[PDB]
Parts: sequence; C-alpha cells; structure tokens
Amino acid sequence: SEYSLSVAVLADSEIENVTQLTSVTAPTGTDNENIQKLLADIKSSQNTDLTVNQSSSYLAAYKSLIAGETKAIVLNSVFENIIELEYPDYASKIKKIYTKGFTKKVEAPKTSKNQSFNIYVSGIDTYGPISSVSRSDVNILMTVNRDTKKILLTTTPRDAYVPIADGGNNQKDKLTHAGIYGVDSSIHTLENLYGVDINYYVRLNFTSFLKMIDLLGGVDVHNDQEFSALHGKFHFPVGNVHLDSEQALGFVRERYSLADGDRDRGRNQQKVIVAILQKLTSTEALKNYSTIINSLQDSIQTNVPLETMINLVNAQLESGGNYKVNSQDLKGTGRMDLPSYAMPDSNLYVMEIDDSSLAVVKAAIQDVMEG
Ligand SMILES: CC(C)=CCC/C(C)=C\CC/C(C)=C\CC/C(C)=C\CC/C(C)=C\CC/C(C)=C\CC/C(C)=C/CC/C(C)=C\COP(=O)(O)OP(=O)(O)O
Repeated sequence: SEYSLSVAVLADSEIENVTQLTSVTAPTGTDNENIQKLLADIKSSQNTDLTVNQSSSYLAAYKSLIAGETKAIVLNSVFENIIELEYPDYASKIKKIYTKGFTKKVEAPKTSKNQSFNIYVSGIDTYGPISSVSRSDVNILMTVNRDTKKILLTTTPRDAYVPIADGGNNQKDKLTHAGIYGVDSSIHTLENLYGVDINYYVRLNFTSFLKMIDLLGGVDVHNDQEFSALHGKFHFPVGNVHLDSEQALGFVRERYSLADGDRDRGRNQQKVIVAILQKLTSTEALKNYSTIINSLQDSIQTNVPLETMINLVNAQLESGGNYKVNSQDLKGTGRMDLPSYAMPDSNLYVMEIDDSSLAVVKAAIQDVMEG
C-alpha cells in the first residue's frame, strides 16, 4: 500500500520550495521513521538540512501552521484524513511544496493451523468507490469453526473506547476512528482488545452492500420489533421480512427509535450477516462463486486468498450442512467526558468498556475456536 509525506505551507505563502526553509514542524515523537526518511530524501535531492520543531501530532502541526506559529509543516497523507475531522476545509488552506511517495508492506493473511479462523467485517459509512476513506461503523468479528460448524458473531460498538493500534498510537478513542487510519488499524485494534488472531478481513461500504444484496436476490430475516428506517420510508413489522437492497440498508442503519438503540442495530446487522450467509451458501451461489467475485470485486476489499475461497466453497459444496450462528456484543457505559485521540478539541460520545462483558466476550470466542 501507498502513502506520502509532504512539506506543506499556507496556500498564499511566499515560500515556493524547500530550500527556502530552515526548519519544519513535525510530530517526531510519534511518526519519526517516516519523517526522517522525508528529511533524508530532502537532503539527498536538494542538499538542504532542516531542523524539526516537534509537534505533539499532525493535527497540532496543522494548528500551528494556520495560527502562523510555524511557516512549514510535514504532513503524512494518512493523518490528513484525521485532520479533516476537526478541519474539514484543511486541503483548501494549504499548498504542498515537496512530496515523497512511500509504500508499506501489506501484512499477509494468517492461515489457521486448525479448523477455526476469524474474519473481521468492516462496514464503511460512505457511498461510492470502495477506496473512499471513512470511519468504520460496522465492526463484526466472525469466529468460524469448520469442525463443529459453529459461527460466533461478536459486534463491538463503533463508539467503543479502545486503544487504537498503528496510526492511533495505542491511545484510546472510539473504534470507528480506526477505520480512518486503515483496515490494518481496525484489525490490530480488535486483535489487541480480544487477544485473538484475525485471519482475514472484508471491507465494504454502503454502495458495496447494496450491490451485494441485489446480486443475491435480497435477504430474509425475522424481525423482532416493529420499526421504521430512513426518515420513515421503510416500515418493518414483527415477523418474517424480505429485504431488497435499499430496505436492507435501512434495516441495518436505524438506531434511535430501537428499544435498545445502537445495541439493537448491531443485532440487526448480525441478522443480516446470517441472512447473507444463507444466500452465499446456497448451491447456486456456491457454484457461481466466480461470478459473485467478478461482480463484487470492484466494490468489496478482502485479503482472503483466492486459494482459500476455492477451498471453503468446494468444501461446502461437497459437505453441505448449515452453520449454527450465535451472536454477542461488547457492553459498556456511554460517556461524553473522555478525550478522543483523533478529535481532542471535540466532546464526543464514547462507550467505556465493561470489564466483565469483555471477559465474557473473550471466553466465548475461545470456546468457539477450541470446539
Ligand atoms: C464465502 C463464501 C461465498 C462461502 C463459504 C461460506 C461458508 C460455508 C463458511 C465460512 C463463512 C465465511 C468464511 C464467510 C461468510 C461471508 C462473510 C465473511 C460476510 C458476509 C457478510 C458481509 C460481507 C457484510 C454484512 C455487513 C453489514 C451488516 C453491513 C455493511 C454495510 C454498512 C457499511 C452499514 C453501515 C451501517 C451503519 C452502522 C452506519 C452508517 O450510518 P450513519 O453514518 O448515516 O449514521 P450514524 O449511526 O453514524 O449516526
């Protein structure tokens, strides 16, 4: 994967190039490896030495730049998406006078040594091409045991206040912000929280989801409470409900009017996962798996190796047998007085994790994996 570091100044700065600078403001406490490589590239190509004025973060560097407390900053493209949270117009306030491309090695999927594996499902709250960066509002772990034919779905509330791995600097923030750093941040965050290996991920957005539901002929669920979604457009009665793609999207997005709010939304997402699984494991869908891949590969990202898809599909085609699915959700207390690492100037709602819910969730995951 690709990212870049740049030297940025204010849009109307008289500074045109890096040789005109003596210093740059940069978060060398937290992004030093990348920053030094940029500085080394600058020295190599333009024979210019810059001293660093340390900032506490990219956000803080940006604030110094716009306050005129520094003439130039280093920006890391990954963290521009964080800055955008507090400063939506940031891109319009700056120009870049030096740019350096970087690539990070992609952490391979992990093959399980046994009959169990974990797939992390990340749902991105945006329409459009799958490469659009946004927060991860769906965060569901699928723990699958091929031997016992059991699936456990563990949902972690998108507001869950957890140490965010990688770009999150292991500081506590709401889980959903991990999706802005990238799927690897999301993955490592949840591995650390639950003490498990995540073998694979699937990342999709609103547009990806609609495309998938259409392809499968919609989905069928049992709805437990009467509710409506999307400013009253869809009405869902108690009982068996068929959901076409727009209906299904409404079904998984509504929370405010639900008896258990965001918890019930998470349960609705789990119902839809089961319903999707039931369509994906029909004989027709399994036979036609390549067509499904062909039709959805542009809008759904996954690191499940093709080899692995073929094995899972053909094993299921040969064996049959449905998976028994159970669901759980990490519980906690909503608070508005805890600091957000990504948004330190905003009061955000977060969910402080309940220690005993966490223990129960972890033990349930281990139980399914062991058998
Ligand atoms: C694999 C095959 C084909 C076969 C073998 C399968 C087999 C027999 C066995 C193995 C099982 C395996 C390996 C796989 C099963 C298939 C898998 C892994 C997945 C299928 C399910 C899936 C990919 C997705 C379902 C995810 C879902 C419920 C929703 C995603 C859509 C989005 C982005 C919703 C956002 C809604 C929210 C909360 C906020 C936005 O709302 P907003 O931002 O407006 O408001 P807010 O709230 O913020 O205020």
